[PDB]
Amino acid sequence: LGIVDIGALTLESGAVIDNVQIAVERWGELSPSRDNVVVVLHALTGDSHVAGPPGWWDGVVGPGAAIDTRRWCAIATNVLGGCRGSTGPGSLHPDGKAWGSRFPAVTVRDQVRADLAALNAMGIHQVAAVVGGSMGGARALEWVIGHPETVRAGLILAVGARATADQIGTQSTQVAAIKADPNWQNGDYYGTGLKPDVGLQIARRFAHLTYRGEVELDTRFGNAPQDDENPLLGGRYAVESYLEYQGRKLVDRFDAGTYVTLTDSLSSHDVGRGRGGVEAALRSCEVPVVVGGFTSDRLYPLRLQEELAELMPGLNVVESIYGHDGFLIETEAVGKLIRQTLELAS
Amino acid sequence: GELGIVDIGALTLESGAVIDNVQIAVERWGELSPSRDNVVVVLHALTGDSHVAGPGWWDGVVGPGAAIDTRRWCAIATNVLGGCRGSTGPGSLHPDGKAWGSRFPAVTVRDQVRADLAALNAMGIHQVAAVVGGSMGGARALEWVIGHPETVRAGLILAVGARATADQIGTQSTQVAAIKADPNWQNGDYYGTGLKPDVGLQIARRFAHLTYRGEVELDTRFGNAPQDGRYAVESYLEYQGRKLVDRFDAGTYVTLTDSLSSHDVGRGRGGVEAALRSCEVPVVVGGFTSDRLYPLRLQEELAELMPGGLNVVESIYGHDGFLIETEAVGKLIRQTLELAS
Ligand SMILES: [Ca+2]
Ligand SMILES: [Ca+2]
Ligand SMILES: [Ca+2]
Ligand SMILES: [Ca+2]
Ligand code: NA
Ligand code: NA
Repeated sequence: LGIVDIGALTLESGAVIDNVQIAVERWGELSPSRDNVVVVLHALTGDSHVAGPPGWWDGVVGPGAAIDTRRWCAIATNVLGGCRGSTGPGSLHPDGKAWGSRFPAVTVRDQVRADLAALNAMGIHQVAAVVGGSMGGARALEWVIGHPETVRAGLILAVGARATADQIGTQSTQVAAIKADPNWQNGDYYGTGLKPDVGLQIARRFAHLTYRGEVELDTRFGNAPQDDENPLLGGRYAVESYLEYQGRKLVDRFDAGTYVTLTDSLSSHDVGRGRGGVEAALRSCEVPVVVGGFTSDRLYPLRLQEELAELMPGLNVVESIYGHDGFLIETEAVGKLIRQTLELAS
Repeated sequence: GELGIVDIGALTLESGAVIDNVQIAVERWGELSPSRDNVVVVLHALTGDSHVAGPGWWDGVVGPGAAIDTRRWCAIATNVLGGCRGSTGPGSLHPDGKAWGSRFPAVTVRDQVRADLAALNAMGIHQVAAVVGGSMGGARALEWVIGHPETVRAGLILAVGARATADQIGTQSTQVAAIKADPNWQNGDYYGTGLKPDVGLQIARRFAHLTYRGEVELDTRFGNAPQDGRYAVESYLEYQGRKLVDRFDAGTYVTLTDSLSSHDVGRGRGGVEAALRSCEVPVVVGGFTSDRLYPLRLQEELAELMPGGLNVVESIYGHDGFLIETEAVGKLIRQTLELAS
């Protein structure tokens, strides 16, 4: 885990963040010409820990993996706004306190420019490929549309061209649940000894449902009770105790302020903004791209990836029971799409 | 057009708990026939009540000339056991003078059916022509036809499944958790304290409303547009939450959401397949193509397993299609009433 200083960054809004730092992790050696970089773009609650025994995409990064680190140099940042090394709301403001409520709104476009600045500070100027799903797919899409000169190919998984009403609906309500927590303290809870654990748990429980496949959830849990508990006497259902576990697991590893900042960056995703709309922006693409979507995805439904593949100058439909999380679980299917993307960059 | 309160006395619930003096609120439209053979029971959904027709929550299908033509039929609607608009529920007074609150027992759909039947029986009604309902009302209709077939001549079951699913229990239990996390919940004993869990109930309803709508139509209506700083869809959801808080009780929301989570027509009957195959009542089953909460596969299962084809309603409105698609629902009601005649 290294930290790259990129200095002051001017955001799309005109706001400036002083002294931005971007955390970077690398697997594989950089080639003499620096022509073998594959940028792996993490999703909402991910980070730079892509691979290693555990890395959120370990199945696709390593020796002999889809991103074969004997040949490619896999680089992952922690996104701008994150909480695992990069500048975010918990980072220190110039006044010595956490940014907190003063942290500006960040867009996916800002996040791409911060990643590119980190690469440039490392002496890397063109990457072979960008790859990502979900928020990482939004980052990959904005990279190929906004900075095609810097990337030879892209894999865009499980995302749409802009945020949808249903996505903004659940995202805004997840944020509202966090802000309703008595410990949110307007986002300035850092250093107080209190954190909005309850609101973040509620947000994550609803988010987890959006990530899963409806049928698979019912196959896994049905209406089964939690073992030895009777719901009519105050007991819980199996899916209910599982959701409680998911919410608590996130609270134990993730910052509420970062969740809000990054969720907001999902809600403002729109490749068409300032470019004449989604269709005009997608038609402008000059980077070879592979697009994949998952049949059971309820958060970024397949129609969104059909649109990407139709408007960008065929869609890879992955039959999967795992919903949106298919982009993390379907190692072999995703691996084939990665290998196809890397062939386009070679 | 007056709200009547029917005393049904003591009710022993499926859990074994007993409520000493249950009251069920009732509204009626249309004259009861001399033989009492023209009763159509309308079963409301989670946040509905007995006010079906004025407007009422299903006003388009009840009235003179409507799908339930009150010139011929006597439409009767109760407020469900656990409710907050006249029937016994957590905000009702316990024998000790305080609200039931945290002492209110768990209520199942089967309990709700038995309370409705007891209210009808107290009014001298012993067999109904039809039961009709969608969503929680469809669960009530299904348990009525399976558990008490001798009391009903036909049923319309809309936008529900044979048991609660994992996704339904997931969102239901998390909506309840959001209410219970509100500082004003006070263990459910907030009645009379001057404080209510308005924020938690708003959060629950915002998430629930998304489950009731169609993904595509939400994007058609709002996209990522701003409001007039909120996004348009965000302002819409905030409005939906405030609207519910203004008219509905959090404790009842919890009690009735729990009743949805415990829905299972197979319990104590050998499982869903055995229970549905036992149906002796002609039923019409309807589902809506864009429903994200009770997806169409659940109604396919109902139709496949019940002795009785599925009526598939092409609708953009999601689960709320059962409330919005007046013409398609009306056709299904009229089919049901022909089976009862
Ligand atoms: Ca690996
Ligand atoms: Ca419970
Ligand atoms: Ca009417
Ligand atoms: Ca906002
Ligand atoms: Na700089
Ligand atoms: Na009685």
